[PDB]
Amino acid sequence: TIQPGTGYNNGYFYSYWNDGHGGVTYTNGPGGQFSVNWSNSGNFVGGKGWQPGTKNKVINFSGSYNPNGNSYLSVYGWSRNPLIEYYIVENFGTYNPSTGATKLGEVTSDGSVYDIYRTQRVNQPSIIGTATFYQYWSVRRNHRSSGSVNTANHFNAWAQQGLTLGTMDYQIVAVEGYFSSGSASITVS
Repeated sequence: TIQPGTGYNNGYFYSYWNDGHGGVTYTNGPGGQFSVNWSNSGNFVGGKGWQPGTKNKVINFSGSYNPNGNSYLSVYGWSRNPLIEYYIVENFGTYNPSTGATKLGEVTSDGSVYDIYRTQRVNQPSIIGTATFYQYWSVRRNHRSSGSVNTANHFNAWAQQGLTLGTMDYQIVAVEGYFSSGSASITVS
């Protein structure tokens, strides 16, 4: 069980961030495993993966995901020049993270159709500090908490829609929560 921060554990990069509100317990386990239990948390994001990620990685994940409110499970990462925060959402709770976003297309990957969106974060926290940047989203229609994600299918679909990515920074499978409660245990590979 660790405090917010980044590092490496058992061969995998990890990132755990929160907004200062308590109620979140993030734990790194063997191999690519991590678990999170939260009770009336604020906003938090935590998970395991790689630093840096790649544009053709096939990410495997499996586990249990039980959100009680706003939350989502997905492949999460960043690129620089351009600065982009992206998500390939595999499951979520009460709130579809693409709400209010601009739909640009669709892609069929790993057994399901995903809706593609682009949104803009204005003067918000980022891997390089306060900044304005775009967010790319692929939201799976058929929710699941286990499977394989061929990231190239999404990155190429985004590119076809004019959404380009820069040089990759981290790439993880993360559990996010936003003023809710829940529990999750995920193993990445």
